[PDB]
Amino acid sequence: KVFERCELARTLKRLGMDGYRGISLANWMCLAKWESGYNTRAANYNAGDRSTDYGIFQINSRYWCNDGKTPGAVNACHLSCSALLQDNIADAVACAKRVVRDPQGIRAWVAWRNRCQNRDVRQYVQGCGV
Ligand code: NA
Repeated sequence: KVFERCELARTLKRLGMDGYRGISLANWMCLAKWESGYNTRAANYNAGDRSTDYGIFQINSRYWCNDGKTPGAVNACHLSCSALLQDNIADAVACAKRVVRDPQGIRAWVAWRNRCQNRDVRQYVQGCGV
C-alpha cells in the first residue's frame, strides 16, 4: 500500500507515535518519506552485507526481523520480516518503536540524518489535522 501523506500522519498519531521516546510525528513522517515513499511493500536487498530492509520504515533483517537468509542475524522485534510488508502497519509501528528504544534513537536510520535532522520538518504534517 502506498499511503497518502495526511492519511499516514493520522494513522501514525492514532498508533501513539507522536512524541514516542521524544520523537515528533513530523520526524516519523520524514523518515517514512525518505525510506520508502510511504510504501509498505518495499523490500530492498543489500548486496553488500546480505541483509534486506523491509517495509514503510525499511527495517533491517540483521537485527530486527527474521527472514532466515541473513547471516548472524537476531530478531529483536520477534517478527517474521513478512509482517513488515503488510498493508496494516501495526506490526511495523511496534517494531519501529522497539528500534528507537535503543540508545541511538531515531539516528539508527542514516536517511534520517541525511534528510531530516536539523531541517524544517513541519511540511510533512501541515494541513493533516494532527
Ligand atoms: Na533477523
